[PDB]
Amino acid sequence: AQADIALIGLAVMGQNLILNMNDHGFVVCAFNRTVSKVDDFLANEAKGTKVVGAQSLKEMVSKLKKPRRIILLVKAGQAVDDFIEKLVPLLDTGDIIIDGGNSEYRDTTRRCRDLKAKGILFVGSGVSGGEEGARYGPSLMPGGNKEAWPHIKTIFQGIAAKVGTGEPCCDWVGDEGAGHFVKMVHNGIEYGDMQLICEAYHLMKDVLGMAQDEMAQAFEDWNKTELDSFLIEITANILKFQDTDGKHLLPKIRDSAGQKGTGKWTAISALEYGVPVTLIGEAVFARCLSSLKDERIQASKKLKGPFQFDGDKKSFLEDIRKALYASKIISYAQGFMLLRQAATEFGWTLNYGGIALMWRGGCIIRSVFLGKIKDAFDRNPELQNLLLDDFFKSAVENCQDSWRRAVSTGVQAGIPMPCFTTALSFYDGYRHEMLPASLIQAQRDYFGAHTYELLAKPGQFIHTNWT
Repeated sequence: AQADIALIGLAVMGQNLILNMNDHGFVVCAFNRTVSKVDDFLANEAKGTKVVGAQSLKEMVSKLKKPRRIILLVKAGQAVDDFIEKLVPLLDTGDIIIDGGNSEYRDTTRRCRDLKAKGILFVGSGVSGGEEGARYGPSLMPGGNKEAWPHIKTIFQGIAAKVGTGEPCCDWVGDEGAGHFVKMVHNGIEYGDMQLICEAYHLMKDVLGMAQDEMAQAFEDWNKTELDSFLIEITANILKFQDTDGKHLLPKIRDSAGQKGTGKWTAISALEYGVPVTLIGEAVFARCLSSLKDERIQASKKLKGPFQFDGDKKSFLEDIRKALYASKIISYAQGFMLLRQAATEFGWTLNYGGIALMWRGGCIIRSVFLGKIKDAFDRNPELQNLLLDDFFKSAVENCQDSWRRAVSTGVQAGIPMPCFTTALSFYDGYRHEMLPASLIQAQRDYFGAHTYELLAKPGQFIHTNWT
């Protein structure tokens, strides 16, 4: 037994993770169901390294130091269960299987429980960063059976992306499917951040009449303060990019972002668990709307909008920045509410601060803002809503006049802002002690005798004879 860890699945992600582990001084045993791929890898991408191969699962297992650690990086679904089924008879009590694929969190929960009962420790880990990230520094989001954590922490944190202060973008997320649940929410959050940037762009372009390079410079400027983030960095770069003919490329690109994307699962989860994750929902629906390109061409010939901007451009541009920032705060508050609800549903203990850190590093959504979320949970690990943290409370308070102006102006101009508006609507709802939902309760009691509760006596159900 000379190998520190094994990885099954030699597509590019797996190869790159193996090479990353190798760089960090670990001896990795590579395996693939089509075994010829092992030799190919050893002869090529892994030539000259400490990587060793195996020609069967039994051989692979035999090469591993106990407790044995085996990473699965294969196609999500049946391929994962099939490898688990083949591995179990070969392993000893206390050995560890880590699924790093894009698996559905309920499958991860099932596997964790079933393997625990058989004496096998199971980890389901989110992996973010794509192929480059895998190779040099992914974000890793491990959850499952925490008995495994002390045995995988050194390798996982070693290979993970680090932030500038040195902390690894990898820590124990929580129980069972929590790691994969967190990856799912991350995917939805990404949709939100992208849509928010798009709305800011649309306001710059169509309310302020800004030039492409001017908008690039605005995003570059924005990237120097609170909004500092990878998505804003690349947006600036995209905006100034010129095609071979000297014309800007972005205006030539088809505005259809797809109807079937994975972000939908975050919004579906929110609806399943009854959490008001409104911004990610609008971001998903905005991609769907964009996909109706021919329908929008037709509608644009038949349906009319309202306007001419008269004001200080620099000021309104700043209003857009602050609207974006406040809306982003609401989106993440909502995402963390969903995490909190899953914790409640399944009895999971979630590393909220660590999750914020894990979403930096290799993740597309990486930002300084995420460090502020970590700070909030470090200040109060019992924090119940991001909006209650003094930093975020202050930020929203300082942004809200600008936010309202940006939204009011966009509305008068006919610019669609499904995410800015849902975020503001949510903020205004969340902060109200009294909402008109009592009218819904009265309506249902009126038409169906479904009963309502009095404010003074919650939990007691009353029917009134309204007629």
